[PDB]
Amino acid sequence: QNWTLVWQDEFTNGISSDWVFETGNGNSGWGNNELQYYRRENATVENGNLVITAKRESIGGYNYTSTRMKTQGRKSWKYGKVEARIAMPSFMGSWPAFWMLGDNISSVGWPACGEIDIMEHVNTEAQTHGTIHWQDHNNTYANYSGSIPVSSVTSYHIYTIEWDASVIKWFVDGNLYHEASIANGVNGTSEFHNNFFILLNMAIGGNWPGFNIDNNAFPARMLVDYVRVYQK
Ligand SMILES: [Ca+2]
Repeated sequence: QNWTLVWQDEFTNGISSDWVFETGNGNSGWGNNELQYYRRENATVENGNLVITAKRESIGGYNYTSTRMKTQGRKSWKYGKVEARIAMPSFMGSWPAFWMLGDNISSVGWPACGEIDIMEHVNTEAQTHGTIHWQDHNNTYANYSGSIPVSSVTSYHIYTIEWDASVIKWFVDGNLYHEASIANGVNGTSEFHNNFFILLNMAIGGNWPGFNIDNNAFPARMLVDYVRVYQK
């Protein structure tokens, strides 16, 4: 239980150069029929917090803008404690996330690369979700998910995973709510023993949240106080 801090973005004055930004709606709405067009302009730093603002704005044929940012190509880790202190909006159509993808997405694709969603929230739910996605030993898409009640997602909460060669554990405010064994690649989990990079985004619409958007919730702000990675 002795952790050493190996990386952080505290967003004290700006966004570090460890982050790369996506642009646009991607392929079929980032694969989930999302409605937003991602931009760099939707990411700012105010008063020591990263602010991802989703807006009702027309660009590229789309009606919403937001930010999707990642450490891919800059920083990645194999095992560790990954955490962020986040305050997010709660409205119909909202889809904020703090998550990780395997560095090998560029060669094996998704979902074989593996995905660890440290925090996902949709719509106005009074809970948050922690999930892994992968391609198992039978060549089939697999997922394993858990949730925890959070009454005020609009307040800051700490979203964390502890990940080692045996397991991934999910916590909110230090409360354990989900766990997945990756020991010996059980259930075809071999790709979780590789380097993963971090992503932050707020999507608007999509298969999971649905297409009922509260247009009176714009502009909407997702606040990240910090992102920290510790390792043994
Ligand atoms: Ca900060």
